[PDB]
Amino acid sequence: MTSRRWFHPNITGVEAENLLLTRGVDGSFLARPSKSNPGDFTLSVRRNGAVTHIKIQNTGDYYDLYGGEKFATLAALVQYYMEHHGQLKEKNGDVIELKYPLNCADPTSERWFHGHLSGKEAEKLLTEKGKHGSFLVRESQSHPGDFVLSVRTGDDKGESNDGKSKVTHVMIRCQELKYDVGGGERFDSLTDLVEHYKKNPMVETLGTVLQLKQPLNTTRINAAEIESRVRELSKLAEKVKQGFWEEFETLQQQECKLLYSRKEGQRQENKNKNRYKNILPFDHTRVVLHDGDPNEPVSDYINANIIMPKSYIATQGCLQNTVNDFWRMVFQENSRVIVMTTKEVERGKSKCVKYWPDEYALKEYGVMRVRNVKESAAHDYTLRELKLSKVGQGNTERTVWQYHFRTWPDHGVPSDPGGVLDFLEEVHHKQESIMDAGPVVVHCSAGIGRTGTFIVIDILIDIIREKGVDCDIDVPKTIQMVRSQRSGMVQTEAQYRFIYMAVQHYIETLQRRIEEEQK
Ligand SMILES: CC1(C)CC(Nc2nc(-c3cccc(-c4ccccc4)c3)cs2)CC(C)(C)N1
Repeated sequence: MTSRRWFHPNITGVEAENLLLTRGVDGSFLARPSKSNPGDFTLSVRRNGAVTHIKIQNTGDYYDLYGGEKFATLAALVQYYMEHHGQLKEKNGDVIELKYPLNCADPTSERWFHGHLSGKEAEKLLTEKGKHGSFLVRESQSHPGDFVLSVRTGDDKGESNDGKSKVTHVMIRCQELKYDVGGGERFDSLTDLVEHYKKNPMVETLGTVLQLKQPLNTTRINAAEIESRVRELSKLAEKVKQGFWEEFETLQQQECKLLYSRKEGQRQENKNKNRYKNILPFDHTRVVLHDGDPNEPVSDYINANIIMPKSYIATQGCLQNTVNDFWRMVFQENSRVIVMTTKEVERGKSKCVKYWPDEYALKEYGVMRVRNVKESAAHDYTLRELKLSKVGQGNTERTVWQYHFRTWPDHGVPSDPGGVLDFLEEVHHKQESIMDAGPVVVHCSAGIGRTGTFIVIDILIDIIREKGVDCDIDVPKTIQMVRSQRSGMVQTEAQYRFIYMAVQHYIETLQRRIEEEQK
């Protein structure tokens, strides 16, 4: 039960209207990218004979539901309003019920789908970029409107030598919407067909089994060849599409495989310790404070997750009652660099309180004591030299360098990654200059959007700055890997496209630098 089938990637506002009136009943719902606004998201629900279109906005921080609450993943929004029946109201006071997710048949958001592809090209990818169990679903060439499942069965590992590895093509005839292997069960979508034979593998005479283990891998590219990959993901034709949009929606369709328990944040005692009540840290990667023996009640909770591929800490904008716990986290984790990707107040709404003292001032935050030594005022950011110590104790003073990015737009992402790339280059060198410094504390508003976008860009650069330009990078796998440690890292497609532009702009400077060193 993942299932995210209730999300239709390529759907009109009128098609969703008809889809609920004919194939749905009262309570049936679906989520769709809003036509009206490229950042908006509409939740269409059949409500008393008619359809109600509730919209969800996402600027790069969270999914904000109108007349509802904010969430990290569009799936946890559905998980919330399906297990909480009386919270989605029209107000008027009439409740809107999410009871029956209406599934979709479009396979374009699946990793194993390939769109246009041919047998030789499909077989070439299965032996070059393949492995035992690798499978793909392409468009049929000869018989139109059908599909061809191409699965590789190998030597076990399947590399070196030849003769005992094999690629088996399978015909998938499509007739009156349904799909089949020319016999047996007829499925409603390629997913229902693929998911079925991933659990009931096809077997032919002489007893060979076509294990649909893992899909292929169009994603992992060499870091030097990114300027040609960004060129492919930029051509637009939506039979599809914007390459960034088709790739990102595939990454979104894998998000409910990361519905890990965040119950330590759902406790009543930690209710007001979260800036946003439904955006919570994973229990298995949360930062656990160690106040010690109470000192009632000590408490160990903070909305922060450890990010480890140099490690990171992705936290929230400090609340009034969490400034004390924040500086406890910086002390125990031995953190020395803080990345703040939000202004003190943006668009009139406060997203983070001032947790640092004014310049040349000393302030006590409970057990911790912070001195603001200096404030450097570059453009795009501000560096604050801070000394963190423990009140009533010696040999606890450490210098914490807070980097406060100030020029991130209120709506969307910047237009030039040079500011972020230069900002991260100074942040990385300051971090590496301190021996055995703790993880890098990155935060913003909710701590998933800009906070996740900054970290993923830094993770890809750390790989490139070390291993060089001839190394393999994989952005969706990098996004997904961080999303398994904090729910909803990298929010919007705009932030996702910016991560490609940042790595691209970073490779050019490296190549230009190397060439200039050769005059
Ligand atoms: C075939 C092609 C071009 C790429 C297909 N494959 C993709 N896979 C991903 C993806 C997303 C999250 C994680 C991973 C991943 C990669 C390697 C190992 C584990 C997970 C891949 C993004 S696009 C998807 C579509 C249908 C859009 N077309």
